[PDB]
Amino acid sequence: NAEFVTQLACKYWAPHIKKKSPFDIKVIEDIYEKEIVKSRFAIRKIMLLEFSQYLENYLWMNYSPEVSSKAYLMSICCMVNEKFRENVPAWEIFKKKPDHFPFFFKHILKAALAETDGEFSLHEQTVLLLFLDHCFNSLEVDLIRSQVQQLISLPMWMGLQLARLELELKKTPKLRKFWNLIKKNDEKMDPEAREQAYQERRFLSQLIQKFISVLKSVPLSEPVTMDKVHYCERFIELMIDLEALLPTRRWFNTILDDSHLLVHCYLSNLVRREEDGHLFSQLLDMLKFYTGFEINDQTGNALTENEMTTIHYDRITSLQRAAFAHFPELYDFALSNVAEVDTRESLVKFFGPLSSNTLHQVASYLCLLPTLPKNEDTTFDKEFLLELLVSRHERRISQIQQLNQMPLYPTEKIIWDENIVPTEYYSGEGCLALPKLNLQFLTLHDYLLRNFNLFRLESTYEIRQDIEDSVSRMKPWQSEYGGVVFGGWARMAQPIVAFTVVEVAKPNIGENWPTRVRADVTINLNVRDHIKDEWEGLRKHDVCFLITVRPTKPYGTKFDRRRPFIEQVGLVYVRGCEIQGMLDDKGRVIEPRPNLRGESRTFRVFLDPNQYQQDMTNTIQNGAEDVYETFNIIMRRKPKENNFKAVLETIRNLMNTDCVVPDWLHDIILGYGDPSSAHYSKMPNQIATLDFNDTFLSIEHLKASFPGHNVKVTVEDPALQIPPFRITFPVEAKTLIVEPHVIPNRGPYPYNQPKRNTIQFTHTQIEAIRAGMQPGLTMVVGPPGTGKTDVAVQIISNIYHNFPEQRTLIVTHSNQALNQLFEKIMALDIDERHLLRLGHGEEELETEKDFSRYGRVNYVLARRIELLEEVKRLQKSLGVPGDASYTCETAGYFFLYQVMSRWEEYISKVKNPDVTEVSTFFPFHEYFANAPQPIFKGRSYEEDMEIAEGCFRHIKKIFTQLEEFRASELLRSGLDRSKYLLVKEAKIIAMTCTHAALKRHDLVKLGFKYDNILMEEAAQILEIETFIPLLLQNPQDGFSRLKRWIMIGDHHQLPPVIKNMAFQKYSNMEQSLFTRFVRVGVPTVDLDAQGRARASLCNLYNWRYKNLGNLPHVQLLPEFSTANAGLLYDFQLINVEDFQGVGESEPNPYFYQNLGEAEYVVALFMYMCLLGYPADKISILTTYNGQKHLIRDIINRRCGNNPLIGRPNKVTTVDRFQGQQNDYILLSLVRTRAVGHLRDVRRLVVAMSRARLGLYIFARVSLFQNCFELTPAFSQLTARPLHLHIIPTEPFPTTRKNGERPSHEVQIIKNMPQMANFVYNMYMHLIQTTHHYHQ
Ligand SMILES: Nc1ncnc2c1ncn2[C@@H]1O[C@H](COP(=O)(O)OP(=O)(O)NP(=O)(O)O)[C@@H](O)[C@H]1O
Ligand SMILES: [Mg+2]
Ligand SMILES: [Mg+2]
Repeated sequence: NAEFVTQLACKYWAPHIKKKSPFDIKVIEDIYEKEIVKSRFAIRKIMLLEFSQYLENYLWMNYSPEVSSKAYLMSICCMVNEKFRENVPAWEIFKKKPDHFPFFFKHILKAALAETDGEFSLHEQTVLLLFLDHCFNSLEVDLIRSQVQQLISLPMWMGLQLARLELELKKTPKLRKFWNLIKKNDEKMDPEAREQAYQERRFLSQLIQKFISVLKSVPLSEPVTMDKVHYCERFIELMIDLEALLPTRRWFNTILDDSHLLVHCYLSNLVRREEDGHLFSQLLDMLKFYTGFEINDQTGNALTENEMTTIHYDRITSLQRAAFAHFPELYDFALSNVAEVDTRESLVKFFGPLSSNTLHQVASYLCLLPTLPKNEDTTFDKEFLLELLVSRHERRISQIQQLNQMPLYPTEKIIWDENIVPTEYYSGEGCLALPKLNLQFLTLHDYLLRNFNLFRLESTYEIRQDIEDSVSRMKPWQSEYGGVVFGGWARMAQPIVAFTVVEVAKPNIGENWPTRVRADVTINLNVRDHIKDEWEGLRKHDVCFLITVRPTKPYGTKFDRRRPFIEQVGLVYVRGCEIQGMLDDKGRVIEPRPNLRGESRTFRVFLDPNQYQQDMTNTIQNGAEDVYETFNIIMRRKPKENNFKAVLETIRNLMNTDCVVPDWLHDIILGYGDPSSAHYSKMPNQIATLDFNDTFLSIEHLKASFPGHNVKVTVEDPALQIPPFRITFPVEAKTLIVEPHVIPNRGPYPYNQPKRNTIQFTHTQIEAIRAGMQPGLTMVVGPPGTGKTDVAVQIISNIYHNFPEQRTLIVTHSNQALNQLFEKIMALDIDERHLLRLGHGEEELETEKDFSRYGRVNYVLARRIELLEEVKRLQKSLGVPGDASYTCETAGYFFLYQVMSRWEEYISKVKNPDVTEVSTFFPFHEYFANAPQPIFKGRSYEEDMEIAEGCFRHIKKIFTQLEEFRASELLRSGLDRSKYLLVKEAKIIAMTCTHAALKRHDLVKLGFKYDNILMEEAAQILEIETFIPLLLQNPQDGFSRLKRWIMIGDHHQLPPVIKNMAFQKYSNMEQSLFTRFVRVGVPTVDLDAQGRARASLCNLYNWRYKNLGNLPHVQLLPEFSTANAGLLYDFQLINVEDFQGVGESEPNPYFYQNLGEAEYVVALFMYMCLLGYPADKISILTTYNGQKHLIRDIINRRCGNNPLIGRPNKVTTVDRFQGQQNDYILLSLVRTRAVGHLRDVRRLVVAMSRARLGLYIFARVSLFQNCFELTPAFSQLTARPLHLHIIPTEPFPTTRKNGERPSHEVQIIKNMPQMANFVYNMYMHLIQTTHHYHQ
């Protein structure tokens, strides 16, 4: 009935249909019963409804109390849930018309609590659970928060057992007055508002009771309906989210404990079902982590180890009090020391023999259960009563100890578990046992652990793929007797020839695992030399996997990749390892690498010590076979895709340090508290006066840079009002005091005057630069081409000059951004000896100078030589004898003894007074003879004195550098020399976030220090990889040394790449820290003037940003108003219908293509080349890799060996063209059936902004027009014709302007075949009339 739902849409609510039939309630009733319910809530049906804008255009705007029904409530929830599943904005229509939302919300609550199997089915109530989960996860929306407040505030405690309430009020006496105040205010309520309030206050506690009864209805072994299982799963998901968010946890945690839900769940039949309850069990483990989480519910602070111990000791103590006073059977227990009774074992020993009635009575004295009336039997099971008391009082290991016992490698028990390692096929219909990233975290441990686990589990997916491919290729077959033979070979995996554990070291004190486990693994490189080289290319810290297969198939049996991998190859074990090094023929671990002989190679590796202990324990205790005698395959990976273990290790070490981040950052990082509290205007150490140096080009530029301020200059003469400028900021209060000042003379060589900034920064860019110079958090949102890089280097330059004792860390996502920063840095007044760039390569040098450790060591060495030669020349100019050359050491002696002495004597004469005596007594005439003469001008004392001063500064700089360079005389190796630059010499240190994550351990060990962090591409960087650069150093006197945090990025462009999008769908793992901070509400500086593309093209994406306009040169330069030759419009959206009955096609699954679009795009590219376009100035983009390869295929098969037709600079996907651009972009959107991942507006914005001068898009226009999120772009694109307007008699280039009517014929191409015809005829006319000649 796809034609049914669509016809309804067209009639009643579809977009781009002028007139619709009026609202009819029966449409909602019919669609819900016959389309949604009858199809068993089929996802495709729900998608069609959601995409057709059912919620926005029919459901909500026609919703009222008078028309509300079951079908109406459910339909709204289905649409909202689907929007979450599709990651599109879910709440906008409610925000638009909020009036009836409170009524709607209250009735969702009623429906959720409705009697099981009653009016609402269990599935329908699961849908409601999920919807409510989304609500609780969305308290940032005022409309939702105002409804949810009453469900989760202190008054909810009226759902507590009366004795437990009193216990809590006694525990926190200050709570009682607030409790009383609530009871008083309740009196002022009318009877219905009171009843509504009480129902809301009891909702969650009553919901728990409903769950418990559903859970109990699950049989132990008999068949169970999946609807019960899924209800229970979604319920625990709700519990976790409520518990993992402080505002929802604060009062509800006590409620959850009072209900004893967790004990019910662990004793339940459902968890005991190994297959059915597996997901439920994993969700349960997550909930347990949070119900026992180490945080104070009221203060929100993390609990110390002492506080934990006290809590545990107080519980035992109160149990012993009750034991002593009321239970003779527990006399011995009550008198015993805590340690002797508080283990699970001891507690079972003491309470296990007791009757059900006695245990119930014990629990009642702890306010855990109601009193058991005299002579009554308890209704609770003994195992419940026992587990209640035992679990509550047993010793717990801390969160840290729990973390420190986790293996860092996935085993075969994890890699194929799709509850925690979902495939890319994950629809989003079921839930996963995964952490979620949103806005807030409980504590730093919570924050770090969520990222740890998400990184861990996501990386495991890629490992699965690598294992399945390489091991399948090896074709493991059975041989005789019962052995394995490999029918194939693999590049990335080899048969193990030998394996031996060679070291099991003793545990550190306390820890129960070996500190180190090592093994030797031998392979036989009976392979192609290319493969032999790659295997010998393994290096220290490279991670490999050790695999055990016991093949199931006879020899020759075909493998099917579609079938379950484990049964296919007989997968038994997977263990990870880390290369220490390859052995040489002297038995030494290789760190002048040798040429080994033969084809056998042995590697010494590290095994995960926690995994080793667990396996050994399993072997010793349970007779399990020794896993480490069974490995027969070893697999290596691509190094660039294989950093997971090192990142996890870094994150775990962080969790084991005190994590000292700035106190003004901690709360914001965790996502709570005032988001603006780290803004410079609110920092207590805000600096009043700043030197802006070369930031402003003139006093006019400065005045224009502060629109809302009154500028007062300390000097009236307009000729003295030139840069550099100091600016003092107040604390009338809109007044800026500007002081012009003079750069100190640097010597008699005018070329040694400093380089200067040439960028006339806008007032907005100035706000960013100003903020970056101040202490605190500075966030800059920089739309495409708004000058992010110029802002960055100006901030860096200003910090460099203002605070010469501070060090700046630069972190980016890509090496391209680093290349751009260093390029612009080179044009500014920054000494290259203070620059350093870290990286793992073997990276192509793209800048004019080399800023790697290697390049910088070399510069220092070469500069030292030149400077020591200057000292020699100085020596001789002074008439000091001595033929020996200087070292940095003797140069230092020379400066103090020969230079400073002469200068001090000189200053004593002329600065303690004629113009003539400035020059007459100047001690360095001969040294500066080579400089432009005369040195002194003889005009005034002040002038010549400063000229003399500058000469001394020149000489002093020589010796300052040599003193810095002495280290290269004390450190011979390039590695030690590079260490000196990193720890001491450099003032600006740059690297990628990737490198920062890998190298944090080494950096901390080196004593790396820095004061300021600047980041670019911030919204492209994963959350945890944004956090790690905050901690590349040790704390200083107990506090973070970090003074500034500047982040520059664009959350309206593409996010960090998540290989497996299931982790985005469920967990929002792609969300950057930058993006989270913007969402949290951290104030941002939004750059508002782009300078790389036409204003006309900018309109296609500037709607997405705050006030994004264009820079003057874009508005005024001819190059932006000159039309594109042979094309009427500078941009067009071109409709492409079917070609030979096909639209989108899929030759391989998910390898989306569109022959009609591809052929049209290539034909246009050919058309342009035949017009004389620079083929290199054209790049071709598409949203799918399948189409990319197809366009390439057609490029080679249609252009081929054509002299008149070049190649486009690139043929690639939009996602691979981030930060890149060309003059002309040809874009293919491919899809005809469904919109696909272009619905992500960020992908849209990137796609709309890759072109400087020309953008031509080929798509099924109708499909994308219907997409609500894409409307602001496509409503602009459809304002122009959807048939390509060509002007084939106008060659490239043209002087025709953008607006003027063309002086040639305009022909309209109405489809691709007509175009492919035209281009063929045009070319056959050009082959006859011309002849070009490349060979
Ligand atoms: N205030 C300004 N006045 C004049 N030109 C500017 C100004 N700000 C930036 N530009 C220039 O405008 C051009 C576009 O900036 P650009 O470097 O490409 O943007 P970006 O934010 O740094 N990176 P991207 O978004 O990928 O293009 C550059 O040549 C800049 O130098
Ligand atoms: Mg809001
Ligand atoms: Mg850039």
